[PDB]
Amino acid sequence: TSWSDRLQNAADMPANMDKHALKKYRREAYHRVFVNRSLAMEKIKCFGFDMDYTLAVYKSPEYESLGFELTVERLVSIGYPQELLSFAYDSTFPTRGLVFDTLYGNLLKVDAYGNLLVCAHGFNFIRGPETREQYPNKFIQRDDTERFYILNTLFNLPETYLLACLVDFFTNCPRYTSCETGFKDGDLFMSYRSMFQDVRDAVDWVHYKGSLKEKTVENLEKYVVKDGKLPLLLSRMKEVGKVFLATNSDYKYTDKIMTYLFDFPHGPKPGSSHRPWQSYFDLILVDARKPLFFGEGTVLRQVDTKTGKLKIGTYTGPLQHGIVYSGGSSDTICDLLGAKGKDILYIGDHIFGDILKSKKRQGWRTFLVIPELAQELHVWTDKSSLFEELQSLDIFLAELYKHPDISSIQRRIKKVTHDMDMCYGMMGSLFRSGSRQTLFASQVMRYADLYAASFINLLYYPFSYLFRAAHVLMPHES
Ligand SMILES: [Mg+2]
Repeated sequence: TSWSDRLQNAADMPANMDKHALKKYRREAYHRVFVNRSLAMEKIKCFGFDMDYTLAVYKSPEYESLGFELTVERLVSIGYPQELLSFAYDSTFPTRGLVFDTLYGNLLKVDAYGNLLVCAHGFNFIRGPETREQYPNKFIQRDDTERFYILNTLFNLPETYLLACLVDFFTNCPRYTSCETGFKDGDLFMSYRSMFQDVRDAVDWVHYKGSLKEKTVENLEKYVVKDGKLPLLLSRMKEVGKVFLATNSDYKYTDKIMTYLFDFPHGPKPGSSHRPWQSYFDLILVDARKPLFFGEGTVLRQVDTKTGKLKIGTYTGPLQHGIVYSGGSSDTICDLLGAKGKDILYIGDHIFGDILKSKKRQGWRTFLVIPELAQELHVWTDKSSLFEELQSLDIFLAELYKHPDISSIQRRIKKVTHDMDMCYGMMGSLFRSGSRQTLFASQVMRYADLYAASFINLLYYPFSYLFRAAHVLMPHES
C-alpha cells in the first residue's frame, strides 16, 4: 500500500455534509487539519491553490516510476552506460527531503541544524564513526547551496533513488575506479557533482522537453488522483471568499490536468450541472515561477486561451472575467483581489517554494499539503510502542549521568531508533529518525500554519472555525 492509495480511497467517498458526521470524520487523524499556529478561518478572504501535488496528486508508485524510467532513458541517450536501463524504481528506498552531498556522493538525512541522522553512499549505510572521516563534526552547513541539494518535493523522489542507483553502480562496476569525489575511467573523470548535474538536467528535460507530460495526459486515470469532493469544497470556499490558482505549470498542461480533476457527471455535488474548472476561480495564474513570484516576480502577461500562447506585451488592465494570467507576482494577487497577506490562505506542497517563502516574504497564511502523511500516520500509530520506549530511555540515561550501563543503553537507543526507522522505508520517516526531528519536520512546524494529508480535509470544518494551537512557552516560563 502506497500513500496515494489511502488518498484515493478517501477520494472515492462522497461528501456527507451532515454536521455531526463532519465532526466525527474530522477527528480521525487521516481527515484532520493539523495546527502549528492559530488561524481564524473567518478572517480568511482568499483561498489560493497550487496545482501539482496539491490539487493534482499523482499516483504512487506509478508516476515516480514513469519519471524514473524516462530520466534513465534520457541519461542513456546522452551517453551513460546501457546498464542503467536495467534499473527499476523502488519506492521503499527514498524518503522525501534528503540532502545530496555533491562533493562525496552521499544522501543525507539531517536535522534542522545540519546534524547527520542517516548517511547513505549508494545502498551502503555509513554508520557513526565512518561518517566522521568525511563529516568530522557529523554536521553539514545546509546554507551551502553550491555543495548540497535538498530533494524537497515528490517530483524529486525518482532522482533521490536514481542518485543512489548511480553511486552504487559506478562503485561496483570494475571499469571504474573510486575516488573521494567521483569515479575515474582511464582519462575520463566523473565527479559526483557533475553526475548530480546530469541527473538534475535529465529530470528537467523529461518534464519540459521529453515525453513525461504527454504520457501522463494520455492516461490520467493511471497517473492522477481524482476526487468528486473537490468542486464541492471550492464552491463552498467561493461562497465566503475568493478563490485563486497560482501554479508554476503552463496553461496547456494546467488546462488538461484541471479538466480531468473536474471531469465528473456533475458540478459541486451529484445532481448539479457540470461547470468548467475555470468557473471555480476568481483568478487563474499560470507560469507563476514560485518562489521568485513571492519577491520581484516577473512581468504580468495574459494567456491566449484559444491558442495557449501568451499574448505579446505586458497586461496592464483590470481583473476581468475569463482572463488567465501568466507570471506577475504575489502583489498581483493582492491588488486584483483586494487582499492583504493575512487575508490569504495559500495551499500547496512545496515547503520552500509555496510555504516558507510566502510566509517569510509576504506574511501569507499557509496550508501545507503532505501526501505521505496518510501512510506516515498509519505507521506512527501502529508503532507508537518503540517511540514511547525511546522517550523512556533518554530520560533514564540522564539520571544515569548525574548519579557499561550508559554505554549499553546508548547502544539500546541506537537499536530501537533503527527498528522504528525501518518501518517507514530504508531512509526512514519523513519527520524524524528515532527521537530526532528532521529538517523537513522543523520547517513544517515553523512555516506551515496548517497542514494535512490533503487540502480536502478543510471540507470537514465550518468556515467560522478557529484552528487553535497551544500557546508556546520557553523553558523558564514553566
Ligand atoms: Mg506543487
